[PDB]
Amino acid sequence: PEWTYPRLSCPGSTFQKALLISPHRFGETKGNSAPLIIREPFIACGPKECKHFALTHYAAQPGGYYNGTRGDRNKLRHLISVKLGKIPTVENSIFHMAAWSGSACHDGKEWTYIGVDGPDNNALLKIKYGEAYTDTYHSYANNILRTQESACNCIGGNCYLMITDGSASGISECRFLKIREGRIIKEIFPTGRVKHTEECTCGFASNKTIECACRDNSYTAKRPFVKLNVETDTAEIRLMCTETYLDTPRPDDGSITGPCESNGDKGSGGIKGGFVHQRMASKIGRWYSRTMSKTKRMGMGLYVKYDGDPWTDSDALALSGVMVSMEEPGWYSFGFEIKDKKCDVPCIGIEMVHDGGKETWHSAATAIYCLMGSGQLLWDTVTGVDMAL
Amino acid sequence: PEWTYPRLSCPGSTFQKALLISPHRFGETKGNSAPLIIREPFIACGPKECKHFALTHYAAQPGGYYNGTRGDRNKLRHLISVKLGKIPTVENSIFHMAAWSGSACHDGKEWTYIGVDGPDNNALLKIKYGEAYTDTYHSYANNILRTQESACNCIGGNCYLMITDGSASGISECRFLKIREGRIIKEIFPTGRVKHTEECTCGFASNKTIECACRDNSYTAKRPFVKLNVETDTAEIRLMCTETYLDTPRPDDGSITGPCESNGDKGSGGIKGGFVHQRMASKIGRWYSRTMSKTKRMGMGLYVKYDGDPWTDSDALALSGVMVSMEEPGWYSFGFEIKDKKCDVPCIGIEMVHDGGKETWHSAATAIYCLMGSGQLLWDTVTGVDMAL
Amino acid sequence: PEWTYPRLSCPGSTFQKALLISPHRFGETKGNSAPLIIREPFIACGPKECKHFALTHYAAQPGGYYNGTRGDRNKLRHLISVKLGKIPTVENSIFHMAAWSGSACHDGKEWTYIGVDGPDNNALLKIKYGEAYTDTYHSYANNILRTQESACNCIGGNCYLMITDGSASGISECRFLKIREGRIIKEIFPTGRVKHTEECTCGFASNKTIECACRDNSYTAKRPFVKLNVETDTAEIRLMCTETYLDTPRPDDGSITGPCESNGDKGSGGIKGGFVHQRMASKIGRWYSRTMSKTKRMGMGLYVKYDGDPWTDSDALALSGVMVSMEEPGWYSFGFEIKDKKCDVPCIGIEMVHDGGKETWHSAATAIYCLMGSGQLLWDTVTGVDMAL
Amino acid sequence: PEWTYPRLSCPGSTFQKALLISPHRFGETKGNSAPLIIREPFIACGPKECKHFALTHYAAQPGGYYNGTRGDRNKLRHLISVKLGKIPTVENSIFHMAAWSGSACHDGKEWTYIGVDGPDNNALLKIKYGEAYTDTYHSYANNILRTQESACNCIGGNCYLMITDGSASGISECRFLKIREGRIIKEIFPTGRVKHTEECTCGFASNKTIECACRDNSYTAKRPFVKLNVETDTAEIRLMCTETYLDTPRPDDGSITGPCESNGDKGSGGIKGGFVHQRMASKIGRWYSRTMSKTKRMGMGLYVKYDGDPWTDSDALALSGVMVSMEEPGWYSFGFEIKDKKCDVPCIGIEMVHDGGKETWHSAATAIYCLMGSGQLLWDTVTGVDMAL
Ligand SMILES: *[C@@H]1O[C@H](CO)[C@@H](O[C@@H]2O[C@H](CO)[C@@H](O[C@@H]3O[C@H](CO[C@H]4O[C@H](CO[C@H]5O[C@H](CO)[C@@H](O)[C@H](O)[C@@H]5O)[C@@H](O)[C@H](O[C@H]5O[C@H](CO)[C@@H](O)[C@H](O)[C@@H]5O)[C@@H]4O)[C@@H](O)[C@H](O)[C@@H]3O)[C@H](O)[C@H]2NC(C)=O)[C@H](O)[C@H]1NC(C)=O
Ligand SMILES: *[C@@H]1O[C@H](CO)[C@@H](O[C@@H]2O[C@H](CO)[C@@H](O[C@@H]3O[C@H](CO[C@H]4O[C@H](CO[C@H]5O[C@H](CO)[C@@H](O)[C@H](O)[C@@H]5O)[C@@H](O)[C@H](O[C@H]5O[C@H](CO)[C@@H](O)[C@H](O)[C@@H]5O)[C@@H]4O)[C@@H](O)[C@H](O)[C@@H]3O)[C@H](O)[C@H]2NC(C)=O)[C@H](O)[C@H]1NC(C)=O
Ligand SMILES: *[C@@H]1O[C@H](CO)[C@@H](O[C@@H]2O[C@H](CO)[C@@H](O[C@@H]3O[C@H](CO[C@H]4O[C@H](CO[C@H]5O[C@H](CO)[C@@H](O)[C@H](O)[C@@H]5O)[C@@H](O)[C@H](O[C@H]5O[C@H](CO)[C@@H](O)[C@H](O)[C@@H]5O)[C@@H]4O)[C@@H](O)[C@H](O)[C@@H]3O)[C@H](O)[C@H]2NC(C)=O)[C@H](O)[C@H]1NC(C)=O
Ligand SMILES: *[C@@H]1O[C@H](CO)[C@@H](O[C@@H]2O[C@H](CO)[C@@H](O[C@@H]3O[C@H](CO[C@H]4O[C@H](CO[C@H]5O[C@H](CO)[C@@H](O)[C@H](O)[C@@H]5O)[C@@H](O)[C@H](O[C@H]5O[C@H](CO)[C@@H](O)[C@H](O)[C@@H]5O)[C@@H]4O)[C@@H](O)[C@H](O)[C@@H]3O)[C@H](O)[C@H]2NC(C)=O)[C@H](O)[C@H]1NC(C)=O
Ligand SMILES: [Ca+2]
Ligand SMILES: [Ca+2]
Ligand SMILES: [Ca+2]
Ligand SMILES: [Ca+2]
Repeated sequence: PEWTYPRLSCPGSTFQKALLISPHRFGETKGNSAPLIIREPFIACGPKECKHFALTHYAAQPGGYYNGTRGDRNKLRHLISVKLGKIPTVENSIFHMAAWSGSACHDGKEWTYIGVDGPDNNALLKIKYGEAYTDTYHSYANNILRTQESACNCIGGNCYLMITDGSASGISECRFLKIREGRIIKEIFPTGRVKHTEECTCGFASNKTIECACRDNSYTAKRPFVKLNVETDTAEIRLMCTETYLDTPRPDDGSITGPCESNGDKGSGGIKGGFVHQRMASKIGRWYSRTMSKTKRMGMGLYVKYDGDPWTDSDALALSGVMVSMEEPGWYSFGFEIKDKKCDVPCIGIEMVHDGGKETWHSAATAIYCLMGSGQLLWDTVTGVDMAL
Repeated sequence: PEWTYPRLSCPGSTFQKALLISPHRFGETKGNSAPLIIREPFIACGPKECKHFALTHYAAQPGGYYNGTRGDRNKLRHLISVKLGKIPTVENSIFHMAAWSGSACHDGKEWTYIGVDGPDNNALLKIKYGEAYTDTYHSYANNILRTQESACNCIGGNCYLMITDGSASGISECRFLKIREGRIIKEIFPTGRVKHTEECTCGFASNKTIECACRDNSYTAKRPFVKLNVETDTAEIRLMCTETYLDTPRPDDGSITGPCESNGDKGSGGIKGGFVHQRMASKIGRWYSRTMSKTKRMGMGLYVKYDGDPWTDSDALALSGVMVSMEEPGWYSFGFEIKDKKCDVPCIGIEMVHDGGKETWHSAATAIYCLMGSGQLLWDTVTGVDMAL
Repeated sequence: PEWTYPRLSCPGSTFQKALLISPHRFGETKGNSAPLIIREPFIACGPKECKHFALTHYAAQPGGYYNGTRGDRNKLRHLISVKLGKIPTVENSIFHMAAWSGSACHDGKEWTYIGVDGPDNNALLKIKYGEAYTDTYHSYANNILRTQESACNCIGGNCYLMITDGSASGISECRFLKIREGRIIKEIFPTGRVKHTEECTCGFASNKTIECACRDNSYTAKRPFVKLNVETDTAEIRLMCTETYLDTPRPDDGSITGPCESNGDKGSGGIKGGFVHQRMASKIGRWYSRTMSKTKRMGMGLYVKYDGDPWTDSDALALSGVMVSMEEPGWYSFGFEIKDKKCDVPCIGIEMVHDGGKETWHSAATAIYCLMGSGQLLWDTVTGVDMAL
Repeated sequence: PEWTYPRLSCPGSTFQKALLISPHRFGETKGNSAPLIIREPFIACGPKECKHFALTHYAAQPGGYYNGTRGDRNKLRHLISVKLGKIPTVENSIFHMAAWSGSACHDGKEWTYIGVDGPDNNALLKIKYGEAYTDTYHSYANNILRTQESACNCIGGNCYLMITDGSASGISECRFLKIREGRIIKEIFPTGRVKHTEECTCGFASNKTIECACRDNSYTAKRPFVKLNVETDTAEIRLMCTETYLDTPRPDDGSITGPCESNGDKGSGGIKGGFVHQRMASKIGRWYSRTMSKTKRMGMGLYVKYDGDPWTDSDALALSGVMVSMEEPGWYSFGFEIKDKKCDVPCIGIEMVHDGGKETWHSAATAIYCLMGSGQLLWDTVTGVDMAL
């Protein structure tokens, strides 16, 4: 085969509901199935197939290992995948590696699978290229080394990946790695607004540039926004200037007072956010998602803006549609791209967590929406699960 | 590969029982299986494989989501498929897209998957070519935009598809779309008898012509009959003239008084009907199916006529055989064609619904019959399910 | 690819235990599995893969459809297959066609699947070549038209198959069909001892000749023995002359008084028997199996003789080994051949039925033995099932 | 394709936790899964895929066949495999052959599968090349003929395999077989320290030499160490001289008094041990594993030494890390190698048995660790199973 490159995007001007993967529809006590207990789902596509990835707790519903299934980190956690369209069950899924933080991508020839493992103070990023484990990367701040929980991005064979290390409540200065046939050939140290960046959702703006919309878990409700030049291997981060704050929790739109870089208030905590590019011949669409509630992980709206500089443009993003109603859960979101025959189709995934607290099972559905045709986004998504079944 | 074209049909002069897919044979409380709760099954074949499609309620038997499983439209409904011959279970099936109305076909190179989604007043036809979502089509009468629930038909790369929009009890003027590598490149507006046409079962009479036997849900028990010329992309509809009324409910054969186009009575409601072509060197066989009961969805007989014009020929269709006994359920039927090495094999599928009303589970089996050898059709089909197990 | 031909057999001079497929090891009430309820299992191999076939009752254990699972013929019965080595479960299996009698073979290019269906007085042989149903054959004695329940045999593209029609207690004069790309191109009418022949187990003695060891269900305990010349398409049947009577029930060896063709006594009823060829450069081995008990379907021994004419040679077959102990069930047996890189490996399968009578479940295991190395056959086979679990 | 050869090893200088396969995470009474009851797991990799092998008792958890599931040898035991990364369940697994002792390898073209079967006094080694059973080998000491329970090793098409025969408590003089396209073309009789050698874990030191670290079950806690020259087909065994005794049970390191060959005390019983090669341009790493407890099968540490002669070098192996804590079970270990694009990645597997005694179920998890990056080994492995669920 040949190395993948970003192409121009397929025709269209709205997103529509594509696909729901709700594995706990079949998790009943009175049923006969074994859906895997997961969180942090994401999707990544190669020239022939799309894979649906997740981090499992190594437990099924129904079952007896519900306890600890609300934590993030433990020695059983694993990166798993099914072909997108298959329900992620005990039998359908393939286990790639131990991990409580994850990424994966296809370079045109082969899959790269990334998983972070180990103790909180000395955790370890691990790289699998196909079947072969091929490299690692050590914790540099000794406080929960971490990666994206969404697809990495490859071009001409170089796959690019955000990592971060630091306190969830303080400084977490991310870096980027450049990975080629599964080995780290370069380290990139961003400049600019670097205080706290984690869970970057990234994609290609062009053959020169990768961008990402990230999460500040401590300081601000504005998403940190990465521009990485892949020709010089240099990166700069600044906050998104829009009044449409995309993190949760957040304050009311436009109420953060100051120039583009101000923080200011109700910006502790956060959430991973969907972000995807619509690349046209003389114009670029940036697509984003965020929660319907300003405070809780309920609902998910889709927004878009075409062109401008997100670092300096304070104008609202344009509401396109409600993807998940306020009455339904809306936790992490991510972007990804499907390869049609001659163009790329942008999409946004949504993690819909079934949360009853730590004294029952904790898992998620996944809702997908993608650019298709014209007009407005038309229908919303429900998980359909009753957690007591 | 290369684009598919209709060929001449394989030798034979009767249909025989081929294959039963009865997934609820394994749906017992005392069993360990997970058959998917479906309705509107259909089959479509490519150069190497046949796929068995259906619309699932995203629920299994045994299980706890039986409620609402008798409705047609909801936000969980999905187009799903297995390789024909596999039982459609939670694990075997692949989920293609959200949908409460469906079609699919293979053009020789790739699969096209069609699914209609959304609210009743502003629903949305969605097209997937392989992995990529590639186009849509908007509701034009704002009353339950709908498609065939059977295979679309491709030639030299153009795949043809009926849609319809309108009141189930009044006007539903269908159109046809011409789809190529998953994008709509033409709209066809039929002329002639257009009042109410839905659930068209279509196939190729030749390299010039596609025909379809459709359902009038309001006005008549005669099936509306489409002739679509694929060289000029034009279509005309008239009612079938035969005394052998193929819809259910219906009145006694030959009792509709008038010329070929009269309606007249007990023609409210309806059912999707099987229809398939037997193409010979200097002759054409048209194969049809209909319910044994004149009023209820019980039984299914197979009929045939060779040549003539169905628009103007009032003569009876020739009873070939009882495919499902009166004592067994017989709901939707469809036609399809399997590719043998140098010729096409015509077939008819039969949806056999397990119906106990809305206070239990609602799903279906699928019975297949195909042209094979000579003589008479020999055996009938039972689902073998006891719904209380 | 290219057409298959029989080659010379791989080196060796004993059979050994190869493989047990015991699906009811996982059929417990306290388990979570769904093994298919089958009988008449058999195996057939192509250039790349071996398929394990069976006739299912369309019911699993554990489950609620045990009743009728001891009969042979009904409208739910089906030919099913898994890759040999896989457990035949609801999900693993593929359903080929409705059938209560079965055969299948691979010609080098594609699989041919055969299934007999229909009413007792007017039953129907059906042929599937790959996905396509391609031909049939009508009942000629109107009394349970039937086929082999073991592999058919192809050469240069012509696949040969025994069928039979007639009373299980009287005359059942078999014929042979010659099938090519799934269509019957010739009918062969054997001559000689033709009174009663059914369930023929066949294979190639050479590029000219096919032989078979069959069952007489009415008249004799000597197996009828077919020699079919594939160059002239002619066939002759005579009884096996050996004192080692291979049917069950039978009388003590050598106690049938008379020349080679005498019947005489305790020859009602019968059983399908294993038979396979070991083809060498200047010598031919014939391998056979039979039940340890003279009267009941308990145990299974393996015997061999090299060269001679089975029609006229009254000498004992040479006991090679006990494949199933007297304490274990031993019902049908069959022969088959696995393709190694440059030679064919002969094998014998054994159906081991779990029989508690008609008021519980009725299914089978399958035990395989094959030519491998030298010396004596070393171990026997148990199903390991407790039917009350 | 082409024959496999050992290449130089991929860059790195530590092992890290790669992958846990814990099938009994889903074996609960309150679950819906069917993990196969196994022991003696091992892994073997070909140019495109890695297979995870094991010997099953032909029983699942949950289920009713727990009794006898703590013995080694019986007539139901089988060699089974899944693609590495898949959970070994009733449905996922493929059954290769009857066996209570096992090996397998890929020569670059095809898989060779080895299984020992039969009675204790006259057991039988059986070889399958692809689908074809192709050879055997007879018991030469009439006391539990046995093989490695780990991967065999192929080069230029010749695959090399240890076997052994003799009392578990006395003499068990092993030999090596040279197998090519599945037939034994040579027998190798080692010289030197031959009293007791079994369960050899082997790999290539080079294109000339294969080495193995074996088990003495009777006489000593020093692992017997095989050097086999593949150019002359000759082999010599001596004990490992290191003070770091690798068997269990064992005495305290360095406490066996004498020259390199002394036995002396607490050397009855034993365990199969992990061993794998790191081949560099001018240097060789030998990697080993052993149990944390000196007496019980609890924990598992990883050790390494670079260069020297293991026969004569008494120096300690270098502790690299704790792979399994003392509080967790640690039974058999093995080495294997994954093929990256241009180099080989060394790995060690660990069998973690769930042992509650013979009055419940007896099975195992499998933990994998592999050379990846630099620094120290960072995290340990737990099965996470509660055997009462
Ligand atoms: C990252 O860089 C990529 C490489 O630069 C870029 O890929 C290009 O994308 C554009 C989309 O705007 C495509 O241009 C379109 O071309 C089609 C017709 O396609 C045929 O013509 C092109 C060349 O025409 C143009 O370029 C030449 C110089 O190369 C000029 O002289 C001329 O002025 C034209 O503007 C030809 O190269 C194509 O060949 C490719 O595609 C075919 C079929 O798809 C393949 O079979 C073949 O292997 C090869 O890949 C093709 O025959 C036209 O209808 C449109 O109007 C438009 O001009 C290019 O095809 C494409 N180039 C290549 C080399 O693939 C990515 O878009 C860019 N990504 C991003 C996100 O910026
Ligand atoms: C839609 O249009 C299709 C294209 O027009 C049409 O396909 C044709 O179907 C007919 C069935 O009646 C086939 O004709 C049959 O031919 C076989 C022997 O096959 C060989 O001969 C043909 C050509 O012979 C005829 O046509 C030529 C002009 O083309 C005349 O001079 C002459 O008078 C003959 O009547 C040859 O083209 C075939 O080649 C095809 O098939 C081979 C093997 O199958 C392939 O390897 C090859 O790639 C190619 O596809 C072949 O060598 C004869 O025994 C029969 O009696 C009959 O005459 C045609 O093969 C076929 N044509 C093509 C180009 O495929 C579809 O039937 C039509 N569909 C419908 C529903 O109407
Ligand atoms: C059904 O008929 C088949 C065709 O007649 C027959 O197949 C033959 O089986 C015999 C087994 O005894 C094989 O003969 C063996 O040959 C190997 C070395 O193989 C190479 O040599 C042969 C030809 O040698 C003989 O024949 C020629 C005339 O053809 C004579 O002059 C000469 O005296 C020899 O006796 C050659 O054809 C082979 O080529 C085949 O095999 C190779 C590799 O396997 C393939 O790559 C190739 O495509 C082709 O298939 C080969 O190069 C020798 O070591 C043995 O001692 C033995 O003589 C034949 O190979 C084989 N013939 C063919 C054409 O395949 C079946 O056995 C028969 N079946 C039964 C049950 O009777
Ligand atoms: C078992 O034996 C194997 C065969 O002897 C041996 O394989 C060799 O392993 C070494 C690792 O040290 C490789 O050498 C490395 O080469 C790369 C660049 O690769 C290219 O160059 C080599 C030849 O260069 C050397 O040898 C020639 C004589 O052959 C000398 O004149 C010269 O002084 C050099 O030292 C060339 O053969 C390679 O071609 C192979 O690889 C390519 C791509 O991988 C394939 O496409 C091709 O089919 C072929 O397999 C290649 O173009 C260099 O960067 C390193 O510094 C190092 O020198 C060899 O490639 C490799 N040889 C072969 C024939 O594969 C195994 O290592 C040995 N195993 C063990 C455990 O001992
Ligand atoms: Ca925040
Ligand atoms: Ca009507
Ligand atoms: Ca008899
Ligand atoms: Ca010892």
